[PDB]
Amino acid sequence: HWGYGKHNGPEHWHKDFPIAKGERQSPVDIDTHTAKYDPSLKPLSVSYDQATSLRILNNGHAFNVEFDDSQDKAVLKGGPLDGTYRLIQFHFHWGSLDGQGSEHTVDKKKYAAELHLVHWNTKYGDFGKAVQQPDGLAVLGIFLKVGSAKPGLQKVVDVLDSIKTKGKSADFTNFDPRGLLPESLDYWTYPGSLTTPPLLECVTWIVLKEPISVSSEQVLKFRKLNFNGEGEPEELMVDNWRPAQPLKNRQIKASFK
Ligand SMILES: NS(=O)(=O)c1ccc(C(=O)N2CCCN(Cc3ccccc3)CC2)cc1
Ligand SMILES: [Zn+2]
Repeated sequence: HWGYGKHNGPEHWHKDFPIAKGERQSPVDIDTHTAKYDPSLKPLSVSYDQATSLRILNNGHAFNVEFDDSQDKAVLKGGPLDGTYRLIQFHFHWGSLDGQGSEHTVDKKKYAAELHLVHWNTKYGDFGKAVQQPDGLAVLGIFLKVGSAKPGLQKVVDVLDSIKTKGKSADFTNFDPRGLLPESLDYWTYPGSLTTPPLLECVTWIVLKEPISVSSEQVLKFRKLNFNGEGEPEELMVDNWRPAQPLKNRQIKASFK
């Protein structure tokens, strides 16, 4: 099965997922000097006041915080998007060391981690249909640097002990994803893909310019999670990031000067 090890990591994925070498793969390096300011891009509309978190799951590659996406409760609109995208889950990618862990890079700079808030286009009715469309998903990406603690992350950090191993889940109600956002919603946007198999080319990527700060202790707790199932040999869940992929025939647009 695919993963992040020497034998099943990102350089292997193309053998089961040939779209790995496709024309719109993610993540990418964001060259801040070559990104073009698009004054036609709208402010992002992040409407998370009615968000309903349900559960947190260790899926063997990350943990997902899942949301009730059966009504317009937590939606992303505006920016480069046409129509209404519902929040279904967020998860993170992180490193074994503070100098690596993000999937996107900014002028080749790696951040300690990256948050992905995953949303699907309501005109396609469900997430399974949306991932089959070139405009099916909108993923809001937010960089994490190590510094001050992020208070709004701590409820996530404190439950991870209960989902240490693959297939473990825990109730995770009344979590407010607004506490994970930076002050600025300035962004870069480009068309891309899922960053894990099946690597579908269904994502409008929206990557915030402003990172959030998390403490060394918060990201240390991410690194105590396991890729393996209970009773299987312990392999720390670290370095669950795909490296930057070729930009090919794509332009990254900036919402800001
Ligand atoms: N890193 S990320 O780019 O933000 C990101 C990567 C993967 C997902 C994701 O949802 N998965 C797990 C589920 C399977 N689906 C596809 C599917 C194929 C057949 C029936 C149903 C769904 C896509 C991969 C989401 C976001
Ligand atoms: Zn992701």
